[PDB]
Amino acid sequence: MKGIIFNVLEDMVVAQCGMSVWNELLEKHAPKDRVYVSAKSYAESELFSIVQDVAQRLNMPIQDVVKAFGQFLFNGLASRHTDVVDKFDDFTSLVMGIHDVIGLEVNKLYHEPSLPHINGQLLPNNQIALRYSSPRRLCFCAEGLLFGAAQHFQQKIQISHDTCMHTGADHCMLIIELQND
Ligand code: HEM
Repeated sequence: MKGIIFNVLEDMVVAQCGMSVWNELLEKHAPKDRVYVSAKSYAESELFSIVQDVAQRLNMPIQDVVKAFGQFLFNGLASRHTDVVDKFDDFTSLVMGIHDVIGLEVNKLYHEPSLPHINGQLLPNNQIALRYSSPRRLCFCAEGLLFGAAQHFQQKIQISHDTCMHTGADHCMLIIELQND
């Protein structure tokens, strides 16, 4: 438990460095007294430092770790909001439906303010254009999630994240393409 985001990640660390390290950087950073749930607040702001700590332990760049957590995050989630997934018959529908159906669905589950700005579209050459913009700059995760989704549905895609606010552009551009286009 403890934050759905931190929950899936907690498990991932239990597999890599183990629960012992998870508690070491957590108790050092996050509170040992305060306990959250897979439905309570989940300030990602703290995550960044967490994915960095563990990254220092795996001796991997923070960008490669966060990316991974994104993939894992889609997996475990498909278990939580599974009913919400069984609404989409394919990877594509999910990409053009993200904020729309999934977001809408989330709102029904809980109040919540507003989800990041996400816009998807379909292309003729079996491609899907996805636009992701958020001040959290968690874009790296975005890719991880998308890549994971496809895999779940036995699909092999490629995401070209050329435009990235990291530069200062209007937003992030994630071009997707289906294998054997
Ligand atoms: C491939 C599909 C999905 C994509 C591409 C996606 C992408 C993202 C991204 C990148 C963020 C914003 C992080 C940020 O701006 O800091 C996010 C947050 C979130 N997503 Fe998804 N998501 C997907 C599916 C879902 C699913 C499985 C659920 C619904 C059950 C969901 C639940 C959430 C929640 C609750 C947050 C946290 C919001 C917050 O803490 O501010 N997403 N997602």
